[PDB]
Amino acid sequence: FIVGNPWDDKLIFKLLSGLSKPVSSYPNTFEWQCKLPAIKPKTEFQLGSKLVYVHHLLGEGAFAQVYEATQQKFVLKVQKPANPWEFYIGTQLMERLKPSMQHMFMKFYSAHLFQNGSVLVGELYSYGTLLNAINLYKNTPEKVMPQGLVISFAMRMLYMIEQVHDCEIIHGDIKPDNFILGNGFLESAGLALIDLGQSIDMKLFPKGTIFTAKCETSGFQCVEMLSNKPWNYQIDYFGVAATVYCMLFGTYMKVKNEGGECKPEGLFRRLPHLDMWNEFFHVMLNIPDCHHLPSLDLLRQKLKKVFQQHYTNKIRALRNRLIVLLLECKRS
Ligand SMILES: Nc1ncnc2c1ncn2[C@@H]1O[C@H](COP(=O)(O)OP(=O)(O)O)[C@@H](O)[C@H]1O
Ligand SMILES: [Mg+2]
Ligand SMILES: [Mg+2]
Repeated sequence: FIVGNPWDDKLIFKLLSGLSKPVSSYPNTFEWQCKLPAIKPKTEFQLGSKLVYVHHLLGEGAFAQVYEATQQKFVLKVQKPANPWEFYIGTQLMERLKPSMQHMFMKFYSAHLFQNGSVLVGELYSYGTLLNAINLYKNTPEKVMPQGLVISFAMRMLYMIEQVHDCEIIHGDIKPDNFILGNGFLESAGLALIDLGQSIDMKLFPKGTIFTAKCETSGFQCVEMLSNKPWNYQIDYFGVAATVYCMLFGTYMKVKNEGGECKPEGLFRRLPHLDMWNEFFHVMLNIPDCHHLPSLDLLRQKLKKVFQQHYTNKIRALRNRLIVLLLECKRS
């Protein structure tokens, strides 16, 4: 079966409207028949029965604001209009995941839906985005993240979407600012994938459904989109590839085609493990069809071999270097 836009507003309204267990029926869902209250740094406000103290704004995305808060810290994802969809996705993901996996993602504890917006209450990750981390390295002598950390993060990402895809979900927006580092990093274990607002639940579609939308909700395109070919899970493969590209070169990935072979731009000078990375980008960017998705496990093993061959000893020195950079930015 074929579907135009998996992010279409009327489509999501209908998918939610016809759920056996609609978001409105969750025990941790709360509906309110009033406007979204004003939310501001270092200020209290009423969120249902509870009074909530907001600290400072943690970050801003394409659609929403995420603040730190307490009544154990947690976050408030605030969005206009309301986004019950992200809450639905988050709920399903945590249901379908093996409990040992859930630490790689962000739990939503509750959702407060209003007439014109929503507040999603979720888990906190305290040490900024991967995009930010990449920026922190730009302002150092070394300029780029070390290979040990890059290969490490890359493997975790491959592992992450492997778990997500196993739940038959598509993240749909895998990029540097949707990866967060938490305090679990102080003790790749602390890396978390967040922002499920553009995610797709394939279980809500017939077996073998594919999509033809030639672009994302903010202009970005994956490989199949650039060729007007169909796609489902490939969009996440592209996202991971683009993310690792950004860790490697500090800029956003652009692709070219040469003889039916898709590959990222750049002359790849100053790039170590050139053979490993070319094989990585080859497999990630040249997916024949929706039926022949490359083994995420296999990709990660190839990175693991190189990692084990060069960086087992040194990862401790590398993560320390980063934590120092992270703490400096947080206290700032
Ligand atoms: N769990 C979290 N802990 C700390 N900051 C977060 C968390 N989740 C998101 N953020 C910050 O909020 C920003 C926007 O949130 P996100 O979920 O990406 O919404 P959007 O869909 O608008 O991108 C992110 O870029 C990130 O910096
Ligand atoms: Mg985001
Ligand atoms: Mg989003």
